[PDB]
Amino acid sequence: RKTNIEAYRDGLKLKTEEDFFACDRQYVCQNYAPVPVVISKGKGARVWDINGNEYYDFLAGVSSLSQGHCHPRVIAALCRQAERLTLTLRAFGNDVTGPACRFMAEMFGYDRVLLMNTGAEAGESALKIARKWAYEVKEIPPDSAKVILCNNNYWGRTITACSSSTTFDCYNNFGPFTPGFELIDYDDVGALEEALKDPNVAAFFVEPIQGEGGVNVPKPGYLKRAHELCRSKNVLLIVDEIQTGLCRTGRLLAADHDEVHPDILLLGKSLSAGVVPISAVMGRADVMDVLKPGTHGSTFGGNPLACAVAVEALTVLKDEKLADRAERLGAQFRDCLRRELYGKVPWIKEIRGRGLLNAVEVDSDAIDPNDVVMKLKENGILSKPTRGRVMRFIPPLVITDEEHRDATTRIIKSFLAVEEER
Amino acid sequence: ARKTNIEAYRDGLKLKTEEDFFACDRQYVCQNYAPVPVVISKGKGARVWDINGNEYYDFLAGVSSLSQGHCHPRVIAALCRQAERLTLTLRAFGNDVTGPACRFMAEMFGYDRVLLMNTGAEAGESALKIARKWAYEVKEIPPDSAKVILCNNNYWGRTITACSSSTTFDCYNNFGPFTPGFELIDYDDVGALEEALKDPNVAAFFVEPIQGEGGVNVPKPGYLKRAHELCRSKNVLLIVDEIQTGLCRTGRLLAADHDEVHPDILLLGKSLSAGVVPISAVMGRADVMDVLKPGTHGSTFGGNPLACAVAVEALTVLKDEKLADRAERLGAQFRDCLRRELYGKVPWIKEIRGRGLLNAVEVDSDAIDPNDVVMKLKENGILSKPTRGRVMRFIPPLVITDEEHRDATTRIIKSFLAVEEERK
Ligand SMILES: C=C(CCC(=O)O)/N=C/c1c(COP(=O)(O)O)cnc(C)c1O
Ligand SMILES: C=C(CCC(=O)O)/N=C/c1c(COP(=O)(O)O)cnc(C)c1O
Repeated sequence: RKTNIEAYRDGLKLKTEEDFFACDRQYVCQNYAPVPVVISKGKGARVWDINGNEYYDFLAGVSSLSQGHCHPRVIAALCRQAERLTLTLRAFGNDVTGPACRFMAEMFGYDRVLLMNTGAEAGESALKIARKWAYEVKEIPPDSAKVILCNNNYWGRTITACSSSTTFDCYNNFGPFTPGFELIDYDDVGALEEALKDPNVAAFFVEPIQGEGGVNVPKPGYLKRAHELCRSKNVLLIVDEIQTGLCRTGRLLAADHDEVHPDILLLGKSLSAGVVPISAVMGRADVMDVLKPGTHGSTFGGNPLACAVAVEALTVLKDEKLADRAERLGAQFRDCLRRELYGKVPWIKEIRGRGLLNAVEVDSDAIDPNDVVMKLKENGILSKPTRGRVMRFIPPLVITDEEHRDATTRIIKSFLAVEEER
Repeated sequence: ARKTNIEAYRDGLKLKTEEDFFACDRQYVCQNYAPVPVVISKGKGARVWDINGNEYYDFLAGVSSLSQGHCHPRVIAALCRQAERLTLTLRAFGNDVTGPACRFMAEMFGYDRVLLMNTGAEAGESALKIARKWAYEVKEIPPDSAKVILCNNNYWGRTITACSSSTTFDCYNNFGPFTPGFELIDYDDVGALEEALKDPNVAAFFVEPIQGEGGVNVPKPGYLKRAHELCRSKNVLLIVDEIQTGLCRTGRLLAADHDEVHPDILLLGKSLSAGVVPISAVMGRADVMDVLKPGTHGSTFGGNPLACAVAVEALTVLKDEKLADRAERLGAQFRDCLRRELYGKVPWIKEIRGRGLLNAVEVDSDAIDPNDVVMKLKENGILSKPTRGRVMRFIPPLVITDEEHRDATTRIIKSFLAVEEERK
């Protein structure tokens, strides 16, 4: 029995990928670049296009699909809960939202969980919490709160996010901007210490590995050292684990690699296994409780459907031991790429990452990075770079041993064929 | 039926009573909402049930997110069917749903370009970005000088930039420093608008056809019609927020249709998904929308195929079930009856107001405790949540049947009269 999208789409008589591309240019706000594929279905680490070609998905929603496409447990949890109750608002109680927050609070070790919808909203929320806490508990002067963040950060596309970006296309022509941000180099403890001299600082807002910035892995101890500096000044450490969290780097949180318990933790993306948007902000009671009744809200935040989904998605990460999976396969991946590609392929600048969050930065003055992207696709690997030159390898963590060996060999083959063609 | 996971995790916690749940929420959930009166376990259509099997009519409906009713079978079927196939690709890859869904909405609402985001706040943020970038690039106003006019008591969400353009104390207090670039004028005041529009740095006027969270404030006839002519006169964009008013709630497809206004930029949300998953939209002509070039905006989940499949079903339900006609007809009956039976008899009613099935009864909180009205309503089978303490809201699913609406209207009228009896 055809649902409305199916019947409608049928009537458009779209046969080729080009037919779909034309439909984007005509009707879809054109804020994303052209795409090389029209995906129709996904299962685990694999997707298929409209012509039945199979690929490994090496983007995975930039770590939103860690549990794989269409994970049966998560889809069942979705459909069962959807037959019962999807939305009450937080104006009314329900039998799911609190149990879901207790589940998360225990899993991550926080007193209070705020559920929002997108990663941007989690960042907005955290900044609001840190500002209000700074005014109310730190007693900094009215409208003086500052938040330190890093160059090449990414946390979203709200105006306030654009206001704290150093990426030209993120901010250009979108001002005037929200004040109150101090930008410093990533991976630079000395710069953080200098900025922490300002007593009106509320928080330092950081990624454990910069995501959209290029899979920038900081030096050993960066985050550990930053937390001590912040504690010294009674400044909150807000750690954005939207992309790095949830087993992706080989630990439950990327912050775990430094034994850092964030003062405020952000999650999103794979919190729902890519099924529906749900994000979370977690913290100790004497920070989070500054959000009194009426001072924050969201129509869909903490809706029971997304809660049911998230509990199942997080349980899958545990049950399937996906952190161990990510540690093991990712160390193998980087070891194979280094052995077969360094030396042999001179236009590779770096192979880096943790767990299954991996990147290969190329030198865009020695090669066209897009040739690498297209060659990957020809070998069945779908992959989207960041900043042009940073190739990304972010597969679902459920990828099997056999599938990962196959994908690894396809990836190596692609880089070597580009070098041969150069 | 076999237990669900979440039923067994929760059954593991031994939560039996509504108070066990209230405690759980107090301990683990960020405490940014008021205490709740009820623990809902199931919804179907206009009805919800608490964990004790008590039935109520849902007269909040997600503040008009559940116009198609709780658990609409078509919408749930479309969700589950698409979810078995594909949920997310990002807009970094193509898929076989997002484009067709945007074409579907483009044709339904009469726009060149559709931008899909996730929440109403994100739709507002996106619209403000589009308008500013358009002002800089097309009107060539000076850098960082773009202004946006909004109205006192507006509500568009909870981002910092939304807090920065709010006149509601709890929405902004201690969340600054604030995003600049806003001019706040009285709602429902064409003269104030005309004056604000003299400033050539204005990019847009951003307005609700009926203020939602501000208290179901219905403007005077022709307000929006007059406001658009003023903005066009000045090449200023009219951004109309229909996240709460749109989608049949006021008796027309868009509340702007009461004034025959086609917004320069339209925002939808809430019932765009029948309350099933968060999806919002921003729609506009090509020469405005196309300022958002590749890399200049984005969203992980915006336009995901699951949400698109749900939205197309949700929008089709509105048409097939003639829910605008139903809202028009039942709404008019609701306001007629409440006025006939309550005005005069109940001196602490200030006003009964609305359009379609977006209705409010503002009470005098110096003369009555408005929470007594909320509790009495609940005792009589009606779940409602006020805005601004004193503004009672009646916002049922538009699928409420003729008999259900009769029964509910009776229970509502009964509750106001019982509160007045008790005052006496
Ligand atoms: C991959 C993305 C964006 C994808 C896209 O916009 O196509 N990352 C989003 C992100 C965000 C924003 O999340 P969103 O609003 O996209 O849910 C926050 N924090 C971190 C560390 C992030 O990496
Ligand atoms: C009912 C609400 C908020 C409910 C809540 O936060 O509990 N309205 C949200 C809203 C919004 C924000 O939508 P949200 O971010 O909550 O999806 C935008 N525009 C209008 C006219 C709106 O009424």
